[PDB]
Amino acid sequence: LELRPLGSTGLKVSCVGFGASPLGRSEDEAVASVREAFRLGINFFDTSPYYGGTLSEKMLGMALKASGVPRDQYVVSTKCGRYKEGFDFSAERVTRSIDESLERLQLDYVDILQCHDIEFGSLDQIVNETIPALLKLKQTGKIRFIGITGLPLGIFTYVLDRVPPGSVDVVLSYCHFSINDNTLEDLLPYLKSKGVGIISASPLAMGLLTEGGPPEWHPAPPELKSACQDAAAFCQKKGKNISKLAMQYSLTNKDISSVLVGMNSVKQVGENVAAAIELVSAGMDQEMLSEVEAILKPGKNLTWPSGI
Repeated sequence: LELRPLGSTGLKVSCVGFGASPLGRSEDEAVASVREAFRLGINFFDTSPYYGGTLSEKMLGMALKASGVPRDQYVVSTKCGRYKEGFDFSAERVTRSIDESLERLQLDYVDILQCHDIEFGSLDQIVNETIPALLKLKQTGKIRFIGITGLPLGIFTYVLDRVPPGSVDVVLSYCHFSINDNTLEDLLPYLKSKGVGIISASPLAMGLLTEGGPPEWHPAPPELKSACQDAAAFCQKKGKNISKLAMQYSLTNKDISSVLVGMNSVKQVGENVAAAIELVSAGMDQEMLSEVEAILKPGKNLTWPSGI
């Protein structure tokens, strides 16, 4: 499984990343799925205190501890500022938050601590308070690199234009590098000019690019939902899994160091790693990709509101 350099961190992360949110919804299952992740070459695990109301961090912590893998051979990301009780990006809260996370994860440090969904905060507080607090955490050694995450791509230019250079190491984007929406491409030259690492997520656009369709809470507009429904049904009659195609598409730009995918079974781990390996050894079904992109054209790059 291909490892890609993550910005200027000197880390190398697997192009498929283990999104641990589903581990917050048993323990044997969480242990088995993380073990198989390591077996197949995955070395990157992302979580948040928000996921499962802190249960994801606890389950990942236990599964990593049962793995027997040396801690410096993998990379752990968690987040601060977004909780089941809501949002709090204050210096006091994120300083307490890393100690809460480290206890649940049974770790001595996280490689990356990211501000979670900053479009729900004041971006000026993120710049002037939150990120300077994480820089002090970096001096304690409890974290090694600093990230920001959220949906609207403009949060990343807003923050990165205004911090002292080098303050932010990594960016976590989601829903903007899949067949339906690849606008994260626009941001890559900006982020590379700064040496900032790039991680993406939701390669299936939170279930739009699946045969079963999006969940009932999905915020996409009807035009995008209609296009994706038509694409999935096109694949279903051709005997093709639109989700495998979408996952492979998500992996075709090596400037994105890793695409995180939410996983909670050995099967899902194997399926996603097998998509990645197939992409590298056989290439991608170009005819299928072309047809699906034509069908998705009415929904291309449509997004939805997020934050305040």
